[PDB]
Amino acid sequence: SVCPQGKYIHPQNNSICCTKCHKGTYLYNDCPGPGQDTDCRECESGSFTASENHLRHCLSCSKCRKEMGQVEISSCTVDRDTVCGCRKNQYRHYWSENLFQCFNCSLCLNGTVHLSCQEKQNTVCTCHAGFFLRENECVSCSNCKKSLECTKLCLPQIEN
Amino acid sequence: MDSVCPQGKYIHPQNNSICCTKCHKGTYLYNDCPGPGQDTDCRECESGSFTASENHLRHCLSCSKCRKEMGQVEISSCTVDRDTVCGCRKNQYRHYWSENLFQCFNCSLCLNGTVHLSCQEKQNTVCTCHAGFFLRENECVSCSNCKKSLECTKLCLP
Ligand SMILES: [Mg+2]
Repeated sequence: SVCPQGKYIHPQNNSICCTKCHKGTYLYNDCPGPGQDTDCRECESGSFTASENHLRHCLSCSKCRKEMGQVEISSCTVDRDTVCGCRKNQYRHYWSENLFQCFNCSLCLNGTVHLSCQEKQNTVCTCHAGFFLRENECVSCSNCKKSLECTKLCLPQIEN
Repeated sequence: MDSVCPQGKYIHPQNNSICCTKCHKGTYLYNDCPGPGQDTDCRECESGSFTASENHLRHCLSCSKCRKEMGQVEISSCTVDRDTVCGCRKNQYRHYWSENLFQCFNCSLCLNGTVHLSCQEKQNTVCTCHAGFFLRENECVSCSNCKKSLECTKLCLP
């Protein structure tokens, strides 16, 4: 025994086919027989189900990582999980396959953009003569001092 | 901006004229350095938390927990500098409902059928059934099981 599309095989009796629960709800109890309803309860706050199903629990909403500078794009609803991301002018730096931190795309004031900021990489910015790139900005050489790793960048230029 | 630091150091939150060495991954910021030539007070992350990079976070990140109801299994446990890695069992594929949420499904074996593409890490086997069989419930079902309303009559004709 198999079931028609949209139905599932009863866990305790394989000769019974039950209709799946609508997204936004979860399986409270399997249907008791052919032509009888599957009992589906609405997901509690903080949980959801995005497709027709027969799960015994709704999924807990995903949480965004505030420490990584993440913001909530969309809030979690009974049939829609939380959507986490970054601001429009920010890019993502993945520390791992699914762990990303939001970083500001360099505006490159007093510099030349050689490659626009991308989804996963910062703007490629070349600061103009008299400035050096640090802390995502083009900083004036008048602030350069020993140990700031700027001495050579600030010395007269050389065509090497 | 005028006050900056060497790569590897961060600007002291109370005085931008002071730069402090960052904490290595696996540790977090206990206390900022008091000034030049003195250490930043960084301490190891406690049980269940981690930091994946050089930082100066006041708290470590909480490790992720694999979703058992989605049939997920732990591929790598969480360490002081690396979050837990979740996956599926052998002969199963991951169906991603979103970028960071996936469900484990069994790959179709395609018995009594033709495999066009083998099962992949994120998608099922592409299978079509031989004459006398019909695809349903991840398998090629014998047409002897075809019954009206099971949507298979025409597929089961000679
Ligand atoms: Mg910096």
